[PDB]
Amino acid sequence: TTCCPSIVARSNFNVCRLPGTPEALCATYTGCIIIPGATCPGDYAN
Repeated sequence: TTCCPSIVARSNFNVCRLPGTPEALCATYTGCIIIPGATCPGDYAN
C-alpha cells in the first residue's frame, strides 16, 4: 500500500507511476511511502 504525506506528493506519485516506474522509486522521489499493511498513518494521510 502506498501512503503520501500531502496532496502534492500523491499527485506527483501518480504522474511518476504513469510510465510504469516502480513504486519504490516513485516513493523516494515524492516522499510517499510503501507499507505492507493497509492502514496509512496520520502523517501520511494522503
